[PDB]
Amino acid sequence: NPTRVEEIICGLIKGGAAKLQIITDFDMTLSRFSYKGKRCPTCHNIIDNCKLVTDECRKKLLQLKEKYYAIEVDPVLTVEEKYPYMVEWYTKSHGLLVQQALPKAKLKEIVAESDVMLKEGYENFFDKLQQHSIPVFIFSAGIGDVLEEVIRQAGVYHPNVKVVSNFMDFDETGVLKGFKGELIHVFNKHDGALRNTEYFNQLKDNSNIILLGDSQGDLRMADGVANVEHILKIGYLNDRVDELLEKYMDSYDIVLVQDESLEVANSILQKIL
Ligand code: BEF
Ligand SMILES: [Mg+2]
Repeated sequence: NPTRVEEIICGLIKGGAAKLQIITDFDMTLSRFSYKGKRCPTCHNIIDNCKLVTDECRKKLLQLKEKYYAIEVDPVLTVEEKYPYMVEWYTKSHGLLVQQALPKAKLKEIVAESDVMLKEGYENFFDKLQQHSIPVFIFSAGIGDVLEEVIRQAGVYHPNVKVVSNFMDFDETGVLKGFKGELIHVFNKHDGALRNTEYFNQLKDNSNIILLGDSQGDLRMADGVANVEHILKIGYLNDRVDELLEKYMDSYDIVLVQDESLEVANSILQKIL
């Protein structure tokens, strides 16, 4: 546990900004799980709960949620048995969203009036990384158009930041018809990582990596990195804590239980940069 974590961080310190890159999840990793006693929304929830979606549709999304979430957290099932149900889940949700006919124009309003919140310390996080031109690869199974507007309106969509997620596909009217590329969901981030080899091949020298996640599946996000000399994995354990603590402890290097800040990441960066 602790000696190894320190030997990784020392590796990171020695390499400095010159060798560093960040790979990180968005939902519940950069954004908060809860705030002042209320649950906070995922990207998908921002759209689910906004003015441009009817109640009957919001009912149907909740019916899906409790059908498929129950299957997702099901302990008995191996992750490959769950894999099709997850694929089925994301398709129907987007299917329901596509029928609502979301205007691209409205997205900035929806995010503006949402309950979304980035973790405490995010300004320091993004600004320090921008200052030293550290590449940031945000890799999310949410909605790209939503995510982008959150960090844009927060003032931290700097030029070093790359976003890979499920992006919306609009018609000639600017009305949503579907989603682009191949679906990114909770269990298949290994595939997306290898698909972005073009990006990582340009950062061969950046052999020091910090990976921030909140699910088990986020552990695969560095499978496309060209050269790995040192990698540190910081994991936010926000929910299902008693069930998953042992397991997170055995796979992430630093486990932060119900921690709504980035101050551990920030403190480590202060040392490296
Ligand atoms: F954005 Be991650 F997929 F939660
Ligand atoms: Mg997440």
